[PDB]
Amino acid sequence: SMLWVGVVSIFPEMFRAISDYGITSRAVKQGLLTLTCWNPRVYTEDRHQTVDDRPFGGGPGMVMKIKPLEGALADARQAAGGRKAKVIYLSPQGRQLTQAGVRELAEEEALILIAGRYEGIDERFIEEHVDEEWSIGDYVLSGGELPAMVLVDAVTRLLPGALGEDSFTDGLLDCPHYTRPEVYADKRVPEVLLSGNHEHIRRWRLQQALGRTWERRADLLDSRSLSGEEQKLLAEYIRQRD
Amino acid sequence: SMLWVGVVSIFPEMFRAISDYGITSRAVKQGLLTLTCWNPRVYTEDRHQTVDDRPFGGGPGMVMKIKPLEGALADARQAAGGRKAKVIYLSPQGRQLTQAGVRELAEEEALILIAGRYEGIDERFIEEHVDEEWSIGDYVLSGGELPAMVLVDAVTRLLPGALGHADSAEEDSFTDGLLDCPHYTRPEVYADKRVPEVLLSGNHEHIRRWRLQQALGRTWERRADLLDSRSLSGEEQKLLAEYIRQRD
Ligand SMILES: Nc1ncnc2c1ncn2[C@@H]1O[C@H](C[C@@H](N)CC[C@H](N)C(=O)O)[C@@H](O)[C@H]1O
Ligand SMILES: Nc1ncnc2c1ncn2[C@@H]1O[C@H](C[C@@H](N)CC[C@H](N)C(=O)O)[C@@H](O)[C@H]1O
Repeated sequence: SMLWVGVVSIFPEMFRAISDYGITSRAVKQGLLTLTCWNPRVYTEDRHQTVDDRPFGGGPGMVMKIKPLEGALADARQAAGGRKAKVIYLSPQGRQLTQAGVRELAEEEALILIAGRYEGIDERFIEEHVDEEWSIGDYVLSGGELPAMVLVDAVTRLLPGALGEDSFTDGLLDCPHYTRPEVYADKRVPEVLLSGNHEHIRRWRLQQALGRTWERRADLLDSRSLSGEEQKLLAEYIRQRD
Repeated sequence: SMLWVGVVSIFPEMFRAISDYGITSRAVKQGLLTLTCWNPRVYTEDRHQTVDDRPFGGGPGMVMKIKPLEGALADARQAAGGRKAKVIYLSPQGRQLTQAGVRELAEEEALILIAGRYEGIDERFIEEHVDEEWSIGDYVLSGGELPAMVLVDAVTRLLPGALGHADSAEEDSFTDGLLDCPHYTRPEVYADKRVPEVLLSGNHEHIRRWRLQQALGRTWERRADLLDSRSLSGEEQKLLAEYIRQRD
């Protein structure tokens, strides 16, 4: 009800990974998320339910047939009802998904996600019916199923009351985490977390985040508008390190 | 056999998405891929102890204990045999996954992936047992299961004979620092849009030049950042300069 998601995929059973597990499964139960699949294989003319077709110009692999995708997409737009649905094609050619992109995506009421397969889908189908293209990263997968689930998972986290700051909220990585025992195999939990002083635990965590962000991902800080307080904790972290 | 994968996750049965469907399922059946799961909840002190416990220092959430993770890792290591195993924690604080990262990981004999849940895993588990932290992108997911699946699918595509006649790893996006070209299939005309004439009647050299130009132009248009890293030849410069001028 909060967000309606329709997935066009030839492996709808893969979506059990999000329908049966975690925040996405909980969001469905809580009525915040509606999840549906539209299998191009159901929209075929032949006895073996063929969705691929050879490519023009030669080259290796196969390409997805326009008609079976169009078939599955038409029914999905119909099932969206009167919701303003954004048609996304999962692709390595798309806008790289980042937390800022996830927030944008979380404002939508309806999403139709097209999961490609093989060498990909016909460019004319993209030109005709695809509102936007999104990539989950600079690597190549065998289908759009895992990317579509990554996108759904990330967005659902921002759905009010689904969870029950993050690693990319305010261009800063996350702090380390400690739990029982107090000491495990001669390795002990930092004293600052054993003390009970909220301001001291916040100060340390915020420094440890700034510290890891500068160590591993200095690029996330160039974009960042670091405060006078954050500029002191990062400086302290840098100079007090071997 | 070619690659052995062990996943450490509180949701082992979530991995049916890769073990039962697509290329990863075919690779498992063809003997190219071994895929095993290892629930940390089976290695706790006693049945009354959960995988998680309260976080030291307060704050919202729970944190995965070290002993259950240590137990599943130890058992997963034993099962790998005499294969040299690389131990990966999926984390957004890790090394950003890229096609080149995928090529490196494809050369590994064994991988043990650690999918974390909750708020995070205890920092002392990482310090003592993790060989590398890998991120799938600059966004936060609820668990490491989808990132672990993304990694296995990407790597499996590069195993000899895993793609068949469906696709080719030699011709992808990011392999040579460029995005892929558009793809076209039957019919020659659809929605008052005709397949580019070069694909319908051109020779191999014309098709190659059009495919390279498209890959360059699409890279220039959507991902200019990729061109900053990867230099262009005289031919590529001329194919690109011409793409740019003929855009509309
Ligand atoms: N990194 C990714 N980001 C979003 N979707 C992806 C990504 N990798 C693969 N896909 C999906 O997987 C499908 C099949 C891919 N093997 C085709 C990729 C295409 N030949 C290319 O190199 O760009 C694509 O049609 C996409 O739907
Ligand atoms: N972008 C990602 N790339 C690789 N793994 C991820 C990514 N996002 C989340 N994870 C996994 O999801 C697990 C736990 C999540 N609740 C992440 C929230 C956690 N507080 C954090 O900011 O890292 C992490 O331990 C990782 O295993």
